[PDB]
Amino acid sequence: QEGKCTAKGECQENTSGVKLFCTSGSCAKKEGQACTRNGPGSSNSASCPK
Repeated sequence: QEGKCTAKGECQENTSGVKLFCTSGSCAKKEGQACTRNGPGSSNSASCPK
């Protein structure tokens, strides 16, 4: 549950440590927003709070 963003522009998950893309939120340098994961393995999508 929940993931934080990095300097490259992607948000990572704290359980496994995998990097993913986000729709309707923006992952461009944050490091402490709490972005949630949707569709692991096949999709790699996330919803961030704006």
